[PDB]
Amino acid sequence: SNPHRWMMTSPGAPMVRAEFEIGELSADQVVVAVAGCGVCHTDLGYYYDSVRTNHALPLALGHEISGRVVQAGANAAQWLGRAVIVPAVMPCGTCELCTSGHGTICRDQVMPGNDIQGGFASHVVVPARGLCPVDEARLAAAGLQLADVSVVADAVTTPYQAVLQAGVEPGDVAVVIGVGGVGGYAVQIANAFGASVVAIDVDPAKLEMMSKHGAALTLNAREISGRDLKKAIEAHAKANGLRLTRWKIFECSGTGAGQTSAYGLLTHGATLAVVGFTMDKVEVRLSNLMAFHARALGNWGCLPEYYPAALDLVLDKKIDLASFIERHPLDQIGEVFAAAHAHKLTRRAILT
Amino acid sequence: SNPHRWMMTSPGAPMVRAEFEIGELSADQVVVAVAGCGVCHTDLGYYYDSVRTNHALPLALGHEISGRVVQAGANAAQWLGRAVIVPAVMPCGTCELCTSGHGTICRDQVMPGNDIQGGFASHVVVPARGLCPVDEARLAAAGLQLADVSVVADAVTTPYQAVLQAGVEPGDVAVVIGVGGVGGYAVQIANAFGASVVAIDVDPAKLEMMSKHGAALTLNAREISGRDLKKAIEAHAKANGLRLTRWKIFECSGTGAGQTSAYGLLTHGATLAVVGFTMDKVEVRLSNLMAFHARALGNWGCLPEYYPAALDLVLDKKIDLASFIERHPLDQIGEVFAAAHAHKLTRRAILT
Ligand SMILES: NC(=O)c1ccc[n+]([C@@H]2O[C@H](COP(=O)([O-])OP(=O)(O)OC[C@H]3O[C@@H](n4cnc5c(N)ncnc54)[C@H](O)[C@@H]3O)[C@@H](O)[C@H]2O)c1
Ligand SMILES: NC(=O)c1ccc[n+]([C@@H]2O[C@H](COP(=O)([O-])OP(=O)(O)OC[C@H]3O[C@@H](n4cnc5c(N)ncnc54)[C@H](O)[C@@H]3O)[C@@H](O)[C@H]2O)c1
Ligand SMILES: [Zn+2]
Ligand SMILES: [Zn+2]
Ligand SMILES: [Zn+2]
Ligand SMILES: [Zn+2]
Repeated sequence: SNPHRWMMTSPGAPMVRAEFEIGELSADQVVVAVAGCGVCHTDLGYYYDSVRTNHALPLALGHEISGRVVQAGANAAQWLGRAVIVPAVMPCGTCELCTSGHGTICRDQVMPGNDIQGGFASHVVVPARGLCPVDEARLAAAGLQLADVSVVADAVTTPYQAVLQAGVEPGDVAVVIGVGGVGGYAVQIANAFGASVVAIDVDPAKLEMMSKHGAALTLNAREISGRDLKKAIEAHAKANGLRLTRWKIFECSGTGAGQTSAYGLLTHGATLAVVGFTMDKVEVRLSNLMAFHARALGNWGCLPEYYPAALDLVLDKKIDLASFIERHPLDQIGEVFAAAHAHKLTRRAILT
Repeated sequence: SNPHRWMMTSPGAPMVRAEFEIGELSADQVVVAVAGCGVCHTDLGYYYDSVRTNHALPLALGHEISGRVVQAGANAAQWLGRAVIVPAVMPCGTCELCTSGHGTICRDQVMPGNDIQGGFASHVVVPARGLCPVDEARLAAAGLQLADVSVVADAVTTPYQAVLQAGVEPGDVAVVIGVGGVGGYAVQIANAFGASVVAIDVDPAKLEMMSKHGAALTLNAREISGRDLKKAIEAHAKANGLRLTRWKIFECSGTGAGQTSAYGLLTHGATLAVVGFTMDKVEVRLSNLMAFHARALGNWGCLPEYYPAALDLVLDKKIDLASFIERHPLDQIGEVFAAAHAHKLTRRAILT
């Protein structure tokens, strides 16, 4: 009957169950009663690789949040009782960058489980700006609980922004390199947008898995090299009457190998969507961009305003969550983090 | 009294004066009586560096053509007597690529002085599709001869496409790296679009020159290093109340050094316009594109449909040709090529 969180006090140290009181809410704030919260490589980063959080410790992690607004500041009453997905990163909505369509670079953006207390908790206080309403009627009809669509935040929306930006359209070849986590939904969403998707990875189990979920062709990056990789996608395109131009290539590995591979796949009018982050440098013919009249598009998370469309893909069964999602009790946060670090998990963990 | 061309028979061999007959014209064809034709590094490439032309030798080079329609096929009568700029490269206008706004990668694009006989000639036969009409009243009022606007093709239009694509708008910092040829017009057009333009080069004469023609700041890349170069543009932006985000960086050097420098200048929301071509590979943190939500845009020449706007910049004196342009008699084609190879020219050569 008291709200509680599971907080990181220190990298590698045990998570601490800490009860708390919700205070006065500012005018634009709401309390969401967490249904579920996803476990991300970003979260494992903070905890196992000592990546600095913006908020000082102790801090409840978790940015992949669904739940219900149970409490609201003065200008947020309209949200009470509505089931929501919380945006993983929330722009101001009011500054010249936000208002000119550059929300992804708001100097005042807030990420639960980094900037503020996160969603590994019964309850989490968040701004009401960009909350994504969930139709529970449609949720039920898709055979899903509110906790399941928690991972729509970041895991679905991030690749959704990448694909929208890239302008995937029917007849396209799409290539996604690294087809775990973000990448897997990159394949599913590219496919929903009309592309014939080539999936590339080092793990033949994720390749096998994506065969059933929108990957019309799969290639192991350990087996097939650069020169052959181009020929094999050219082959796929020719054999299926698909575009030899305007390839939509999503780099979702976050490794220099992946980036080098993806850049090598550029052709006339191609879009390379850079989604994965590495500090590794890469050797590339930058001028190929001019030679092919191609573009490389970075993507920093996703504007909230696209969350409802990403959700509609799930609700209208145009993609699958359920096969990539496993609910766990929040009190297992310790065992789950350990399991996910040791790559012993195949589905994305949701804590309840 | 016979039409003639100056043809490349063989790389490095003398140019040959060859007279010719214009036959019956197909329905969409016109003869333009050349007023002037620009001499480009592309032309020096074909002649001095043995770059393959698509049309077999012997071939009249020259793709930077202005002149007058003196003769027209049956469906092109309306063009007779009209002063024109010939597009350096003419897409089909009928293919899925041309019809979906990807004309720059049409596979059936025709370039005078490469695919067909060029403009180092009294006369050149070209399609009527994409011809840019020249207002002679406005031409006169800008203090220009028809021969002067020959270099609007490629030299102006190429950077014009790069700037339009990059979405330069008032409040922007623009950086152009390599401020000769294409680069110089990149500075002039960025500036006309409302940016405060930083010019970067290794030649202090072109820097001095661009100070007078839209470069609000100049930096010698031999004197100022990478780290300091960023600080100095940050300084320019802070001191002038300019955007510290969404920088429009145009790489116009066609050298790995320039590319490495330009990529290093990326910031939140930045556009890197890749205009220069080198075969050199470069080492870059590709993920900076995701971290800054930035984009790299290649540019292969320019859609004809934008030639009128490029010309309007010249006619309305919003940019300067005259200070960068020198007419020569076509019969000097030999002496001029030699002079331009030996870097002995400061203005762009037009042959008459
Ligand atoms: N752009 C954003 O806003 C954003 C948000 C979340 C994730 N990311 C980044 O995306 C990257 C991956 O995200 P994730 O959580 O899905 O990771 P993940 O570990 O779940 O998936 C990465 C996949 O890449 C595969 N892989 C590794 N090396 C490869 C190679 N050379 N070729 C092909 N596949 C290869 C792995 O086997 C794995 O399936 C990270 O760098 C992460 O930080 C960025
Ligand atoms: N994208 C297209 O469609 C298109 C069309 C025309 C030209 N180009 C390319 O544009 C490039 C330049 O053509 P141009 O006629 O303008 O060449 P240019 O020789 O007239 O100009 C190049 C400029 O780069 C400067 N420079 C050289 N090294 C530099 C460095 N490290 N840092 C900064 N500046 C440096 C030079 O001093 C010079 O001013 C070439 O690579 C050419 O092939 C492409
Ligand atoms: Zn996440
Ligand atoms: Zn904002
Ligand atoms: Zn040219
Ligand atoms: Zn065409």
